[PDB]
Amino acid sequence: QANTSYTDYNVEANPDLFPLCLQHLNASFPDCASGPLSLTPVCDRSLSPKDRATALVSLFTFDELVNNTGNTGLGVSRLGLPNYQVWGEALHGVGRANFVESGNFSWATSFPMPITMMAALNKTLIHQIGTIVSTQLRAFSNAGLGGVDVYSPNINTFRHPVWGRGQETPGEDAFLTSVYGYEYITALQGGVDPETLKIIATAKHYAGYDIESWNNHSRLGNDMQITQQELSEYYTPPFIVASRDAKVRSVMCSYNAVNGVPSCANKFFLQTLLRDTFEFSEDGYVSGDCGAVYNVWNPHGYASNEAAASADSILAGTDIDCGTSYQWHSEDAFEDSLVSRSDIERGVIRLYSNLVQAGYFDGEDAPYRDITWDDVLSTDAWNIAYEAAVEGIVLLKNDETLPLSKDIKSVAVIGPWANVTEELQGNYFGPAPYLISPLTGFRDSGLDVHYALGTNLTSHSTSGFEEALTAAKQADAIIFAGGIDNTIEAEAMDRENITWPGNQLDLISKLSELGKPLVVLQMGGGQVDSSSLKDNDNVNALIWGGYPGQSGGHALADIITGKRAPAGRLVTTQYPAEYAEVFPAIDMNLRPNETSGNPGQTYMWYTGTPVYEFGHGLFYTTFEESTETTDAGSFNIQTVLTTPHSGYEHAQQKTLLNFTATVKNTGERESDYTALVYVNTTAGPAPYPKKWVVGFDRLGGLEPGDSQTLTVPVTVESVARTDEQGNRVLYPGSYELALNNERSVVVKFELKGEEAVILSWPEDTTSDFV
Amino acid sequence: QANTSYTDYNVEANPDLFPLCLQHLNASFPDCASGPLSLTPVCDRSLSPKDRATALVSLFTFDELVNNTGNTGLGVSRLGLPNYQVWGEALHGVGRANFVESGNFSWATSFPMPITMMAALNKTLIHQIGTIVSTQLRAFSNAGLGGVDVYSPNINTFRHPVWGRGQETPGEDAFLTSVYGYEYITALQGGVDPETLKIIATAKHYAGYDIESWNNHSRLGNDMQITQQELSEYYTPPFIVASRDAKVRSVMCSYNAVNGVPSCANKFFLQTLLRDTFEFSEDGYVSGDCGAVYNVWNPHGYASNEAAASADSILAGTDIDCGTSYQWHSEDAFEDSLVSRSDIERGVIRLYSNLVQAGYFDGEDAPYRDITWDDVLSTDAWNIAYEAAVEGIVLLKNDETLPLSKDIKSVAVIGPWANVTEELQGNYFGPAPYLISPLTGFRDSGLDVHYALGTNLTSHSTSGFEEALTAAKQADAIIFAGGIDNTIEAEAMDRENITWPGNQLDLISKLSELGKPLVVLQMGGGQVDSSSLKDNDNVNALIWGGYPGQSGGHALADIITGKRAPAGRLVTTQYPAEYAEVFPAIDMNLRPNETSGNPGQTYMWYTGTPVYEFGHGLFYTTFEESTETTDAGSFNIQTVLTTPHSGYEHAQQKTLLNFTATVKNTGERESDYTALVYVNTTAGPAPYPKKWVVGFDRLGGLEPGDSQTLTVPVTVESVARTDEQGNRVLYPGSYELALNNERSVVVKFELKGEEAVILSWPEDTTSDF
Ligand SMILES: *[C@@H]1O[C@H](CO)[C@@H](O[C@@H]2O[C@H](CO)[C@@H](O[C@@H]3O[C@H](CO[C@H]4O[C@H](CO[C@H]5O[C@H](CO)[C@@H](O)[C@H](O)[C@@H]5O[C@H]5O[C@H](CO)[C@@H](O)[C@H](O)[C@@H]5O)[C@@H](O)[C@H](O[C@H]5O[C@H](CO)[C@@H](O)[C@H](O)[C@@H]5O)[C@@H]4O)[C@@H](O)[C@H](O[C@H]4O[C@H](CO)[C@@H](O)[C@H](O)[C@@H]4O[C@H]4O[C@H](CO)[C@@H](O)[C@H](O)[C@@H]4O)[C@@H]3O)[C@H](O)[C@H]2NC(C)=O)[C@H](O)[C@H]1NC(C)=O
Ligand SMILES: *[C@@H]1O[C@H](CO)[C@@H](O[C@@H]2O[C@H](CO)[C@@H](O)[C@H](O)[C@H]2NC(C)=O)[C@H](O)[C@H]1NC(C)=O
Ligand SMILES: *[C@@H]1O[C@H](CO)[C@@H](O)[C@H](O)[C@H]1NC(C)=O
Ligand SMILES: *[C@@H]1O[C@H](CO)[C@@H](O)[C@H](O)[C@H]1NC(C)=O
Ligand SMILES: *[C@@H]1O[C@H](CO)[C@@H](O)[C@H](O)[C@H]1NC(C)=O
Ligand SMILES: *[C@@H]1O[C@H](CO)[C@@H](O)[C@H](O)[C@H]1NC(C)=O
Ligand SMILES: *[C@@H]1O[C@H](CO)[C@@H](O)[C@H](O)[C@H]1NC(C)=O
Ligand SMILES: *[C@@H]1O[C@H](CO)[C@@H](O)[C@H](O)[C@H]1NC(C)=O
Ligand SMILES: *[C@@H]1O[C@H](CO)[C@@H](O)[C@H](O)[C@H]1NC(C)=O
Ligand SMILES: *[C@@H]1O[C@H](CO)[C@@H](O)[C@H](O)[C@H]1NC(C)=O
Ligand SMILES: *[C@@H]1O[C@H](CO)[C@@H](O)[C@H](O)[C@H]1NC(C)=O
Ligand SMILES: *[C@@H]1O[C@H](CO)[C@@H](O)[C@H](O)[C@H]1NC(C)=O
Ligand SMILES: *[C@@H]1O[C@H](CO)[C@@H](O)[C@H](O)[C@H]1NC(C)=O
Ligand SMILES: *[C@@H]1O[C@H](CO)[C@@H](O)[C@H](O)[C@H]1NC(C)=O
Ligand SMILES: *[C@@H]1O[C@H](CO)[C@@H](O)[C@H](O)[C@H]1NC(C)=O
Ligand SMILES: *[C@@H]1O[C@H](CO)[C@@H](O)[C@H](O)[C@H]1NC(C)=O
Ligand SMILES: *[C@@H]1O[C@H](CO)[C@@H](O)[C@H](O)[C@H]1NC(C)=O
Ligand SMILES: *[C@@H]1O[C@H](CO)[C@@H](O)[C@H](O)[C@H]1NC(C)=O
Ligand SMILES: *[C@@H]1O[C@H](CO)[C@@H](O)[C@H](O)[C@H]1NC(C)=O
Ligand SMILES: *[C@@H]1O[C@H](CO)[C@@H](O)[C@H](O)[C@H]1NC(C)=O
Repeated sequence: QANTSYTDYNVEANPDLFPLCLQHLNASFPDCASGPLSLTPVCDRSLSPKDRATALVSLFTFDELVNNTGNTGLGVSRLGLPNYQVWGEALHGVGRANFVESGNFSWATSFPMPITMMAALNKTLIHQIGTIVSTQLRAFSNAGLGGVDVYSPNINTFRHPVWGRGQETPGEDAFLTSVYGYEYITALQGGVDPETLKIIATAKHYAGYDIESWNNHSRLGNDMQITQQELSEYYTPPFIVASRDAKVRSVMCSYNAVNGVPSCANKFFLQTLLRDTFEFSEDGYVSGDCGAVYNVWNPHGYASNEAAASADSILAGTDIDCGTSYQWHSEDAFEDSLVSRSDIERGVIRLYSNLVQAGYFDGEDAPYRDITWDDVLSTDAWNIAYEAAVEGIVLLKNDETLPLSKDIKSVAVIGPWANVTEELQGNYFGPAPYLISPLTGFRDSGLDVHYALGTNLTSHSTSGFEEALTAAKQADAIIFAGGIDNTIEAEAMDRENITWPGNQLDLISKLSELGKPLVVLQMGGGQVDSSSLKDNDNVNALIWGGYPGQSGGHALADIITGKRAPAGRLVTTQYPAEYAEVFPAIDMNLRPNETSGNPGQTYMWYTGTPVYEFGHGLFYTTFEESTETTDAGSFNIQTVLTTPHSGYEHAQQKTLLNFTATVKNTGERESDYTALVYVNTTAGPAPYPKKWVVGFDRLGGLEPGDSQTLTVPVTVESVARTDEQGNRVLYPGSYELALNNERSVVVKFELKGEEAVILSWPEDTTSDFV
Repeated sequence: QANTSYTDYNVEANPDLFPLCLQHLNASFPDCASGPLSLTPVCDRSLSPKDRATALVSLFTFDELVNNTGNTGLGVSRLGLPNYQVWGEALHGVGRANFVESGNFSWATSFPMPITMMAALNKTLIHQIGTIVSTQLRAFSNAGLGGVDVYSPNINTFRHPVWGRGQETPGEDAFLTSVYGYEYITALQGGVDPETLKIIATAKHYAGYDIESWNNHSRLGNDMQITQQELSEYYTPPFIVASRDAKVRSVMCSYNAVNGVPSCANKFFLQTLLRDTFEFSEDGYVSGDCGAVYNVWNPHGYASNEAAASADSILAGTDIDCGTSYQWHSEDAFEDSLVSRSDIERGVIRLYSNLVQAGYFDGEDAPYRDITWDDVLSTDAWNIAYEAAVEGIVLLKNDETLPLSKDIKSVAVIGPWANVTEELQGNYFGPAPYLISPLTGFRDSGLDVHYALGTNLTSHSTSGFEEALTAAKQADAIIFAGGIDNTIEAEAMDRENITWPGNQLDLISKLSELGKPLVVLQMGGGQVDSSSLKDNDNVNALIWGGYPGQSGGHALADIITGKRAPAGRLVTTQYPAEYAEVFPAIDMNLRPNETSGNPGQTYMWYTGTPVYEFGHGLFYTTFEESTETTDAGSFNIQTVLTTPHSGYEHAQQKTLLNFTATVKNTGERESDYTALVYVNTTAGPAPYPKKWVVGFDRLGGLEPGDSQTLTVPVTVESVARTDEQGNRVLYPGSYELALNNERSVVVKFELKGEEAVILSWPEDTTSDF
């Protein structure tokens, strides 16, 4: 929109936002002691948030209202209503506060990227970080340096491995992504629909958004063809969970179209589904992605101008425009009879319902108003970012090499990922209090370190090889830190392949033939084809370290030297190179279609051979896994569904059966243990998924000898499939619960009865209406 | 459904309900101090109503749930949750309580029917009557004799004059019907979205329902074709006001289909309009009219069986089935996977959200739990039934004959409405504490009475004629009491004509030839063609008495003797009889169409010549009417909508300007004065309405020589029209506010600027899918 020359947003993946949208605002709180509003209903603490918000907007002139239909809410000086910035970010720590150059509020804790947080498979870990981010976010708010709402979390799934933003997500599995959303949102908002909101959270991006730019398919003009079945079974569950169970107070609509219609002008998505089917809060508000309302016009061409795009987005259910479409066109839209003042007011009343519920009109004694810089120091000082990295690092391969022998007194650190700063933080990060590179990790672990760059991330020169080989000879063992970073994968930048970049592999190879202990760190969010490192016996060890944040190097060093043990596991498939070549990344169809070239997408449908599988992880010890009841027997569907469901809003929310096992440490070392429980079945229509996650746990501190019992509730909804109309359906038949990919322990069960619908999928009568 | 032989419900207008549906239930309160629920969250006053109802429904087995999806909620004995009857009535007093044979709770105050109540043009009276009914209803509830929800009020409009149930409505105008609704509902529920619901009210019948059976066109199979424009402009505004302004907790969906879809299976009506456009409470429930859900299958044929009809109605938004469709066919629907459990629980949670907010779970100490029979006696003592009748009686013709001259000491009371009991009460009525005939009216008034039946209401016989004529001659003045009653107009029974029944006119005529003073009383809800009474100069006076309730007699006599002066006005048109002959009554098109024979419907569109007019009424006195400013001047549409609207949810709720007159009693008798304020315009699209009510009021006790300020807020929204797509639009152009039908006072104003939309009307994507 603010382009200075012709820009084709069918190909360009970054909008040109006007400065008003990008303007950071100085936060203050309205005054209900003596300001113009003190004697009005908005300051009456005995009325609902909706009545108080409604009374507030009633005072505005139209000009003042429109100034507050955008993310950069300019306020109303006349009523002592401050400017308010809706655009906050908390992907993995405070992301978009008004950071001071130095001193107080110059940094906030930078936790690992979500792709790495999820790998820990510790639902409590995700919760605890949210609580920490939530507190730091409040410290910034209370020093007038931020809002009380953030555009987090990303609960899209890493469907296709090229996605430049898959690093922001809890991986390719809807079940794990759902649980991520629930724990983070409940942590951000300060409880399950609680009396006072701590921080207003925002599930993004709703929906069908999992491509930036692959082969010039710009997110801003993408129209994704998705079946009601896959929309229901895959693309929306995390949103259903955020909306229905986490009681998320906000949803951001995506840039893309789905079945002809941009998300933010999509009645079916916003009204029929989110509002009429997923029980989105009565007072909840929808925010456009920055520029998304403009995109309904340019380049989707769903609306013929920015005034019609504004009208179509408001009438569909987009409450706040991240952008300048509402602010600069909602007046045109009104004068052209495209919307009513009441339409434009609906979005603002909803926003301020949430701010009232966050104590915004309640003065200095309100909840959370007492949080200071000292709470950022104290919460950071817990070093949960270190802990998070230590739990989330994944061992893909090991032959006794790790941990490092008593013998190894010196070690050669090599590769483009050894000497790094902000590479640790992935994206949507704020200034961190420090950044410990892997190099600085090993120096601090007290081994003699010999550094050599060797190669740059995307180099074809051998210039650096000589110096690296000679450093590797000096030393007792080789740590090679390579992979990808945001120079390869970022927002507006999908990968065009899923292979290691440059000549990093060529260098790892030469280091293999030196009879030296060779450890490879594969870093980045997306997965790279490590097939060559798999079937090469001289590469001893392989670690996926994702994006491990402010203390990543202490974490990686401490895993390697065995000061801590790894238990993390992959939360995406590592596909072979050819996967990214054989069918287009903008084909949303998950089910294998031989005619098209689609081998089926995600662990659930893929009919080729992963290099490393979704769920794959290793430990510095061995586990004996087994169970009391290895056939939990039959259950009647009509019986399960027709008993009381005391404690649950929905019958299908109940535990169908526990998955139980015993897990004994039968190896050298103390360690944590992670489990991912899958189901598979021939129940329901063909085709059939291979398996699908229905739970996960992390057991802690298993000394050798020690046993702990793993207990994973399989809920009724978790084993239901989905029909051709999108209804979630319990089908009768034969089911197996398998522990990890090796199927350590198998509990079988039969669903007896007739089919039952547990969620009715509304018909889409609006998308293609004439 | 419960028919013992074939019944064609396309012609038969009464459903055959199974007894479970018709069963009265012994009301009681769950025990949150001691019962099974005491330990559960439904008994926790920290939580919202929705969280409590939800927790409650979470304890049920499916079977128990399914048993509580119909009006006759059989309860859950396992949790000590009593049976609960959703089917209460309070059209114009307590109507479906478990009345006892005699003693305490054997009657309730029976007010005049709504059609007369409205003719008073006293919105305060409508509110006070509703507060009394609310108090009496809670007295019945506290005694274990009724629920805390009622299927009231009827805010359909008396669109066509043959309608059997127009008697139940505030007449043919959408504005008056809106205000009636707002005042009755806010009175029933005990405020505007109050902390504790007094009585849950139910706006009916939504929507497009204003025919029973005319020409064998049965309400149960009628598929009415309505334009989005007229659906938005005429047929839904009272429901908009009930939902958005009064905050009604319940809405009844109608028996009929509109544009191919039964209302209780109408997603457009229940979700897109009522829930997504009209701001219906997020805890509000939709009740089906008794049988309506069955009717989706038989005879509409929208569903192909009663399980499918049940599924289709739950998924549209019909929460509670008055009937046995849900109770007996929900399981078949669930097992044939037409609905989830969760779909079936949605409706019951909504109902129980409302019962939680009515204090149903909060024990003996909650608000309204202390009301007793004592409170029925005192509210009835106030005699608002009598006041209401006095304010609602409409004087049509008069030549000074009325009031009755001090001379006249004896009177011949004649006609079929003279000696009556339950005719005073119209329909949907419980037992009265007493019923005062017109005949009893005159005996009590002190005059000597000469009663003669003359003729029966519907009669081909001259048998009683001579006896009546004798009574007349042997007396100073003749009072004829005639018209229609619920033997002509009732539920399931439209009229087939709009003319006086039998030979009442033939007899009235002969009574006029005796040159004694002759006063005529046209009774009933429907108007009846009195052109022959107008033109007959020997008919001194003509009164419309409607259905004046328990004290109708004392009201009519006190008006006629002059112990009280009338002020009421018709709230329907009195059409010529040909009106019911030229076009089919099933045509919903309000605008005149010359190709179809449609002269236009109601005062707003009627091209013909009413016998008497919507708003017509006379006083026992004369009035001088004037205003300082006859040109209010110019208002810019954009200016009016772009300023603050402090105190109002929507900008359009703001007063555009006050219509403002001076009214002086220039006659010999004290009177109340009633004003209807009409707008007419050349703005917006063609055709143009003749006019439409934007306001009304009634001023009290104007003694002769006294003057009073008439001040009627004219709201921005009340002068907005409606485009071809159904949008509510303020149009720029020329406007005039006229006082009463003679336009005693005309105030001009002009709307300048561009067309603004004040209500975006959603597109119907689901009806034709
Ligand atoms: C899965 O993930 C889990 C979640 O992350 C993980 O559990 C956590 O493990 C970590 C790492 O081992 C623990 O971290 C230590 O915590 C010590 C302080 O502990 C006390 O406070 C904690 C935080 O409490 C807040 O959050 C709770 C959880 O939501 C709330 O319920 C609390 O009310 C509280 O909230 C407050 O703040 C919030 C955010 O600001 C805010 O929302 C809220 O309103 C309120 O203001 C508690 O969690 C903890 O509770 C544990 O222990 C108690 C008993 O003490 C039990 O009753 C509990 O059940 C629970 O088990 C405590 O109350 C820190 O002292 C410690 O830091 C020191 O050591 C680290 C090394 O790790 C150093 O880097 C650091 O600098 C510190 O060193 C300094 O002090 C030491 C003193 O020993 C000294 O040696 C040194 O010289 C130096 O001076 C560390 O951060 C964390 O406590 C665990 N929390 C929870 C809840 O689980 C779990 O292990 C993982 N499990 C698996 C299977 O992987
Ligand atoms: C509103 O209605 C009145 C009728 O009450 C209209 O009055 C007519 O006006 C024209 C020109 O002003 C006169 O020549 C006619 O004699 C009037 N007719 C009658 C029957 O009074 C008036 O035009 C209408 N106003 C608008 C703005 O449409
Ligand atoms: C910006 O790009 C658009 C095409 O998306 C083009 O229509 C417009 O002219 C460009 N604006 C400027 C100022 O170059
Ligand atoms: C915020 O405050 C700073 C420091 O006083 C000031 O310089 C700046 O202009 C203010 N920002 C805005 C957007 O007004
Ligand atoms: C709206 O915002 C603009 C700046 O973008 C400002 O100049 C203007 O004063 C504001 N309008 C009103 C009426 O406050
Ligand atoms: C910075 O925060 C600290 C809390 O550790 C506080 O002592 C100090 O006053 C703050 N400094 C300023 C200049 O606000
Ligand atoms: C490592 O990176 C830093 C920071 O970008 C750089 O200044 C330094 O020269 C690099 N080299 C070594 C050997 O650390
Ligand atoms: C790596 O990149 C840096 C920055 O461009 C460059 O100066 C350096 O020489 C490169 N090193 C090698 C070994 O190519
Ligand atoms: C499979 O691919 C072919 C060609 O792309 C397509 O016509 C067919 O409909 C696809 N099947 C499905 C289930 O989409
Ligand atoms: C499942 O396990 C939980 C946790 O121990 C237990 O409370 C519950 O009774 C078990 N439910 C079933 C269905 O076995
Ligand atoms: C599930 O998969 C296992 C192996 O993964 C297979 O042997 C078994 O037959 C499958 N069970 C069902 C119910 O499909
Ligand atoms: C009742 O009427 C219906 C149709 O209206 C008919 O199908 C049914 O057979 C009748 N039932 C009995 C017992 O006659
Ligand atoms: C209501 O109570 C009466 C008197 O005890 C009893 O005869 C009657 O059966 C009860 N009604 C029901 C429907 O159980
Ligand atoms: C449902 O209602 C029937 C009466 O129509 C009754 O026999 C039965 O007890 C009820 N079922 C349950 C589970 O309460
Ligand atoms: C109505 O139906 C009856 C039989 O039910 C029939 O005899 C009569 O002719 C019909 N009447 C009209 C006015 O169409
Ligand atoms: C009837 O109501 C009166 C009101 O005063 C009360 O005293 C009396 O106790 C009641 N009678 C019965 C039998 O409840
Ligand atoms: C009025 O009619 C009733 C029967 O409806 C009769 O018992 C009563 O005596 C009548 N009164 C007179 C005065 O005829
Ligand atoms: C009027 O009807 C009643 C009851 O049917 C009957 O007693 C009486 O004979 C009728 N009277 C006349 C005058 O027709
Ligand atoms: C007028 O009536 C005729 C006759 O049925 C019909 O064809 C036409 O659609 C009607 N016109 C309008 C404007 O409704
Ligand atoms: C209109 O009249 C009301 C009637 O009481 C008065 O209070 C109000 O201030 C007046 N407002 C305007 C805009 O004339």
